[PDB]
Amino acid sequence: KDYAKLANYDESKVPQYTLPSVLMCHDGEMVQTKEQWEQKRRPEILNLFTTYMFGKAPVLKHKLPCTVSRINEKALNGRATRKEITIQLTDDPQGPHIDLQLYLPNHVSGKIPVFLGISFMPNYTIYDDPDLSVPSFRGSMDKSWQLDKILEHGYGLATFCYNDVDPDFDDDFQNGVHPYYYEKGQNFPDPDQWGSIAAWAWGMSRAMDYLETDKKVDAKKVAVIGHSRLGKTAVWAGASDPRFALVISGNSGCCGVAISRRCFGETVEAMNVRFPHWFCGNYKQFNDREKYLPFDQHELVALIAPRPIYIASAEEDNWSDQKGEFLGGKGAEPVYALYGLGGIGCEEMPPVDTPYMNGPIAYHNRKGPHAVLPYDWEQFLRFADKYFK
Amino acid sequence: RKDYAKLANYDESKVPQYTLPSVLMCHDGEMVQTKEQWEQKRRPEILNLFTTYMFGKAPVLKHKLPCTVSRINEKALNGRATRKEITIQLTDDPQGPHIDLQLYLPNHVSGKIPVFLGISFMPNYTIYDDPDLSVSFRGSMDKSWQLDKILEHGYGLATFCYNDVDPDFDDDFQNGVHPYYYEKGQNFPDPDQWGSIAAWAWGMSRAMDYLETDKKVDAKKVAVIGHSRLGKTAVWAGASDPRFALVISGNSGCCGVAISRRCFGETVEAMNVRFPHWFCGNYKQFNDREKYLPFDQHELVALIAPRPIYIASAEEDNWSDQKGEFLGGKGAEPVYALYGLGGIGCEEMPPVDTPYMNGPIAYHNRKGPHAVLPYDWEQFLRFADKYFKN
Ligand SMILES: O=C(O)[C@H]1O[C@H](O)[C@H](O)[C@@H](O)[C@@H]1O
Ligand SMILES: O=C(O)[C@H]1O[C@H](O)[C@H](O)[C@@H](O)[C@@H]1O
Ligand SMILES: [Cl-]
Ligand SMILES: [Cl-]
Ligand SMILES: [Cl-]
Ligand SMILES: [Cl-]
Ligand SMILES: [Cl-]
Ligand SMILES: [Cl-]
Ligand SMILES: [Cl-]
Repeated sequence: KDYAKLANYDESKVPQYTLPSVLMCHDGEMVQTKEQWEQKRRPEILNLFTTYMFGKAPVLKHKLPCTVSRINEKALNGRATRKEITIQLTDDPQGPHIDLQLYLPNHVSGKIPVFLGISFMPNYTIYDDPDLSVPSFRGSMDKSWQLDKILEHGYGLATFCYNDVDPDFDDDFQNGVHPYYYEKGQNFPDPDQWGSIAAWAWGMSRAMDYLETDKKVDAKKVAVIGHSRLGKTAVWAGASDPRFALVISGNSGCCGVAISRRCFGETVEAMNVRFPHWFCGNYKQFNDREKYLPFDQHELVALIAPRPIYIASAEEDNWSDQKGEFLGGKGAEPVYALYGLGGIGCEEMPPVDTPYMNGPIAYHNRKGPHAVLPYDWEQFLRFADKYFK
Repeated sequence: RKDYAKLANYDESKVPQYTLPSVLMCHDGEMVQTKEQWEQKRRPEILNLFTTYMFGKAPVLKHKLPCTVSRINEKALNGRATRKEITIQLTDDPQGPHIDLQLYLPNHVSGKIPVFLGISFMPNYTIYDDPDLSVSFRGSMDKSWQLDKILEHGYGLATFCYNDVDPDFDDDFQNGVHPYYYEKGQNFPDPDQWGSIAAWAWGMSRAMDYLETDKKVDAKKVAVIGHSRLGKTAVWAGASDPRFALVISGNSGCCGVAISRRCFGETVEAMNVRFPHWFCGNYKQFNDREKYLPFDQHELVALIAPRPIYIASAEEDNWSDQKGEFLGGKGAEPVYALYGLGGIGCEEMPPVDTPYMNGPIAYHNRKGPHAVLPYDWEQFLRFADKYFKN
């Protein structure tokens, strides 16, 4: 079945919908204080997303082993320190691990704020760093990481390849991390248990377990960032792991920050049928049934509150539903207001190349294609400066 | 809306290879060898799976609902029967939905009386051509209920129309009992809460709550029976309410007793797309994903063990998957064995008009159309006699 021919790109044809009320508890009590949000409502909304969309991840009692496998304090011609960190994902030392690559700027005062990116490609793609070689070449993804801009801001960048945690293909979860956490008599995750995206976002929490033990890293200023499917991951990492200080959604779109009820471009059915491994088994009940979601994506952004989040759209990325991305941001504003924080700063989706970033929810829709571009990183750094300086 | 009946496989050679989820294997890998392990560990796991992922949780009451005996005719059918109408209030609202239960008990019978509790497609007047009732038309469904045959066996019949509990149409659960059991911040069942079949089945449990207070009824000898969507319902009533002594599945088929993984005739997707109100939210995840079901329908029959179940198929009803219905029964035999009970008594699906009812699981596949006919009732009463008499 082709989902591209079924996509609506006509704003006039978007159906009627009502967002589920972010401030009304299941039992009817209206949240009017941050105390009511923190102690009652937020727990209900986290449980819905964990059970019905992303799936439960293993809850570890103790950290998994990490070893620093190589440091170069003089990387990039002395400008940076590069560390390679191996992060076990199981209590078997021959089981899957993350190869974490961390760049810290040399000669800045104070602990270093770090962007924890998750990447489509191996760590050697992040920068033409001559101390690395490639057995899809060295520095190939420089453009979507902008290491030089990050260093110039006094910030670090830690990345790993998501294929370390779970290969991005539908194999009935017999590769990657999943089979290590099955019970005896279990060949498959329960309907409420992690798919690929929850595994990747859990990966980012194992990366954070390392980063908070790093002397030069400010563990209170670790941002999470990803593009597209790794944008959906970064928002879930941010929502599920409140240690992260700032969330960057790069074109996260459908089942990221975009309102599902709009059914614009990609839909829940297009997503779950083309990528059956991404979300938990339970999520497949919402195929063609966005009406019956017990949440929408504005409540996922609400889980970030009061921490900042940057929503980035691309003007050509109609599949992502740029307007629905903005509206996922807008729908979270009532929760930020509990903390006496303002909103995006406008009522209508703003024009192209016009960032709003003076509130705790930042948004821009930029010219050109589905990507992370230098222009995006310009805006993310400017936003991050407001919190990290 | 795709015409699924056009697209369905009814060719036995094209049934996919599949493995049935093991009924005896607990989630943690422990195998059941004893009835004690079944009752204490495994049965509860399976019941929770079906309640969470297929039918949905129903309200649990702290007290029996209000009811009144509205009418009593101790001289019904020219003195052959006592007829009572019992109005059962399903909610806190007395202007809300009620079960209007009709109970026929044979006169001239001494003991407490065994009772078939049926759920019907149509109102009480359709059950029998009873001359003291008024308007399809009076006794239009007589052939599906055979009250004369039930009374002849010294058994009684209790029925109510399923529309009484929840209307059978997709109105987003804003009518029937559903909206009365919403929290103040809720406009729709949670994904793990009852759809229509679980409400209908809960309706039968409220009927049983009245029946057990009626001094003429033998509360230990109440059979549940339904046909097609009400067969699905009767099997769930029997699995979820252990008070029922005997379960009759009339052509219950897909998401009834038939094996889902055969993907033969009706499929999970055809079911949930055409009848989105029937099963809970969660069950929609299994649309075209039968291999990912954490169970199959042999485990639902297993929830009746050790109590008897009659599985009835029709020769023309290929939509229901008659061999799948046979194999659901076959698949539960390992659980009945823990109780030292036989199986159906044949290994492969028997030919038409060939009943097997010497085990705790009975089966026939009768000639003719999707229905309940006098033939079926003849077999059902012969089976009931084995348990309700000596
Ligand atoms: O990860 C990506 O690049 C994108 O892949 C597909 O286009 C998918 O439908 C999108 O949801 C996703 O954002
Ligand atoms: O209730 C009935 O008569 C039947 O109606 C339809 O055929 C439905 O698809 C069947 O599953 C059901 O058993
Ligand atoms: Cl809606
Ligand atoms: Cl888990
Ligand atoms: Cl490991
Ligand atoms: Cl799944
Ligand atoms: Cl009927
Ligand atoms: Cl009648
Ligand atoms: Cl026996």
